[PDB]
Amino acid sequence: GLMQFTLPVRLCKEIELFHFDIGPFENMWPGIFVYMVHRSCGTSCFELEKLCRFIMSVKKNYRRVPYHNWKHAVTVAHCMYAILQNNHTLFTDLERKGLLIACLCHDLDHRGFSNSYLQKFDHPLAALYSTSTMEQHHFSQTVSILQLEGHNIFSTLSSSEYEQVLEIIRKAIIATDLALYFGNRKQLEEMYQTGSLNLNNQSHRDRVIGLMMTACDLCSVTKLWPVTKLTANDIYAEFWAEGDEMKKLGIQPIPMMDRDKKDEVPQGQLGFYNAVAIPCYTTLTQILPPTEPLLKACRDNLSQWEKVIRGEE
Ligand SMILES: Cn1ncc(C(=O)N2CCC2)c1C(=O)Nc1cccc(C(=O)Nc2ccccc2)c1
Ligand SMILES: [Mg+2]
Ligand SMILES: [Zn+2]
Repeated sequence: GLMQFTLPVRLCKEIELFHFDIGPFENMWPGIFVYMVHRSCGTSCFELEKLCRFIMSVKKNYRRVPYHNWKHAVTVAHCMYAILQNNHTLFTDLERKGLLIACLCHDLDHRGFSNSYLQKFDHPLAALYSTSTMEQHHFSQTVSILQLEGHNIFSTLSSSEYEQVLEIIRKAIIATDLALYFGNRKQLEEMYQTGSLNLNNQSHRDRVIGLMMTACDLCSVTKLWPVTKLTANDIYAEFWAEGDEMKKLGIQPIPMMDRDKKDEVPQGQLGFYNAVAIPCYTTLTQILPPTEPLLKACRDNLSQWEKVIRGEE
């Protein structure tokens, strides 16, 4: 009850900023998360013993892949942490409980392959879940872990509050399917320009939570250049692996994924900041003004990639 987690001074201060890196010490990530839930939710919203056991089962069920790993899980939870803390009064008691858990669980049991590779492989998951393949699995693994003995962190909720929070979590994890991002942003753009956005409409909150989930998931592009640059190496390590596996199926992979087309990466990143990242943090800034530092940091990194192309690094 009276047991507050407390971080060293540099982390106590830098954890509140959007551009925070959780660092290379694996064994501090669980305490960082618990720290964030306590300040974001209350010391009271989870039984410590149950929370910890949930966190360590979640960790166990992420794999040793270059990017879609336990560090990605916690990095994405931190970004959500910063959005919630800078937007104190806009979010319900259940959203704050649901959304940090959603971020932690959002890529559970990822094997480092796109939904496309699963479909072309004819993986059993492609048959069970025809759209948003990995995302329906991720949710499936979240519900499995919650139903382990001593892992039910929502035990003090009523039957109907329990169903609301698992519904927040499901929509949140499904929204991390980038295929769904484009249409979701397009519609939020229109709702904001034609003045029809209304956060009391449940279907409007869903869209807005979806965009936060995209923004948190892409947050490697909102870091200082050295974090952005070195994270990109992990991202492309997965992408080239999937490229190799496409080639094993007798399929020339898209250039993004071909390790022979390493030269075209800087141009590929320009496309990605222009087509996806900048549009994403722009619209998010319009809906939630205090998330502007994500847009700013994203723009800075676009300009670092333009400098890569101009041979200036
Ligand atoms: C940096 N970062 N962080 C996350 C991801 C990411 O996609 N994922 C993490 C699992 C999926 C990336 C990332 O570099 N992607 C990337 C790289 C190269 C090209 C494109 C692209 O699609 N361009 C493009 C799209 C539409 C139209 C025109 C051009 C995208
Ligand atoms: Mg994912
Ligand atoms: Zn992710």
